[PDB]
Amino acid sequence: LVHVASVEKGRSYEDFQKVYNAIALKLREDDEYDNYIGYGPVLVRLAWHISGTWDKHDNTGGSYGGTYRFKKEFNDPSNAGLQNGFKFLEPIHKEFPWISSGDLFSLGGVTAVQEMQGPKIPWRCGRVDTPEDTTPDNGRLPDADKDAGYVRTFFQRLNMNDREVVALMGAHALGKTHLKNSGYEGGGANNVFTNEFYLNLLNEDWKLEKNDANNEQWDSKSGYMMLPTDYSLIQDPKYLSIVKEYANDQDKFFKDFSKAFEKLLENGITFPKDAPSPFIFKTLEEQGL
Ligand code: HEM
Repeated sequence: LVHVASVEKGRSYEDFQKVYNAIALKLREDDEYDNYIGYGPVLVRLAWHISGTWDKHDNTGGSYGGTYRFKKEFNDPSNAGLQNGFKFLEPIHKEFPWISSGDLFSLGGVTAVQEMQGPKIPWRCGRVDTPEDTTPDNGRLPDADKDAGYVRTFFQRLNMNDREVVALMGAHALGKTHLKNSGYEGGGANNVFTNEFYLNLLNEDWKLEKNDANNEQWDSKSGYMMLPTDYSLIQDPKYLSIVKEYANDQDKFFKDFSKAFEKLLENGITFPKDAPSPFIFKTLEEQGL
């Protein structure tokens, strides 16, 4: 099973920058979503969920085939809430219908990260829409009620090591949980990409509680929350060391997240030797827009 990247016919960096810009301008404009968090976090979650179906063992799933557009994956219980991201990107696809679904979903996550003042994330084009029978079955995305050993084992399937896992989880600085989506009670939320997830873990006074959906989560007096899987990053001594490293080095966290997030988004894709180099998109700010 090989998924070869194929550049959308006649497209180059500037075509993709125009798509990035449309997404970025829309992120700026539609600012009321989710109590004024905006769509940035759900777009990052969308990019992760369409990528996180990958299985290194047989090369099924992953971002390549754009399969989230099909009902089986769209309706995965693990994807509840992501419809909001799909709806946001719909008009962008309508404006730029030449771009593949996988390229659009992944670029939405890159654009969101960068527009939320996160690291630059190099991004490659050439995901190709594959047919409905290529859609992975539900059940490949991770459970939140689990411990550090679950986390570690889970991410082996995505070929992620401890550092990559801890860096990727730093995206939980963004946005929040919603009881109605995931059975987790949301806490304090932000829409700026920083290393604060790690700072929160280390500095807050956490108490384990059971929420109204009967799920356990860690809650701080300050109004913050952590999933059991988030909290597992300070219970495991290998993960804890990395948490401390990122809490104490913003630049290191940015550079590690960038690498890990690009890898996540590219898992399963074979890039021909003469494929274009990765694109680094300018933010709206850098363009004076
Ligand atoms: C053990 C792995 C993970 C688990 C169990 C997990 C679980 C969750 C859960 C339960 C939610 C709340 C969904 C809702 O109620 O709306 C959430 C939201 C989110 N997740 Fe994760 N996640 C994991 C890894 C990641 C990774 C690797 C990324 C990105 C790199 C990510 C980015 C986000 C974002 C940005 C949101 C917020 C969505 C919003 O505000 O609407 N997650 N995740």
